[PDB]
Amino acid sequence: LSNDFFGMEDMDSLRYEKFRFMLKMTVRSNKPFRSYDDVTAAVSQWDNSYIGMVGKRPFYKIIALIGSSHLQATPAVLADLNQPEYYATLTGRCFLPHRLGLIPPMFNVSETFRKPFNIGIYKGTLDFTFTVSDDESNEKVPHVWEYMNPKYQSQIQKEGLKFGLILSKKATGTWVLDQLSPFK
Repeated sequence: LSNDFFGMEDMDSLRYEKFRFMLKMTVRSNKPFRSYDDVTAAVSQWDNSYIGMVGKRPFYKIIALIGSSHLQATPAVLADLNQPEYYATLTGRCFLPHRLGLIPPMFNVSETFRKPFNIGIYKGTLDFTFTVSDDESNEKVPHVWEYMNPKYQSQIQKEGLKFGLILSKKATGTWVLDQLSPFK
């Protein structure tokens, strides 16, 4: 029931970077996550080690955060309460406001990350496929934050820090990726 556990709804200077993305994210855990901050802790472990495209890493972190908010438990947890699995898929186009400087062009090639996670009470695996590329079309786009599940939109700044994202909203009108943490 959505009341006790996360993801059970289904069961029941400054630059703007314009990009498009696709994500497919699977999380497999030993026990069902009780809350969204348990989920983000697990998901955030995806790049504890990283050999993907250097220039894409910030965008991957961002869409991993966004995508996490959409994770939903599959029936795996009803077959076996001890084999919880969660899935999310999302595609979009948007602006990322950031202070990271010039971003080299990004091409339409996917990268897959398959990694363990261990956050104490919870442990398991992550299987993420991300695609991020420049969006050259003339269609108008939202800010990336508009793709966050509204249920969890209020938790953006705090949960972002788990991903190494230092986000602020001081007099800009929108969340800005001010910097990436050297510690994560």
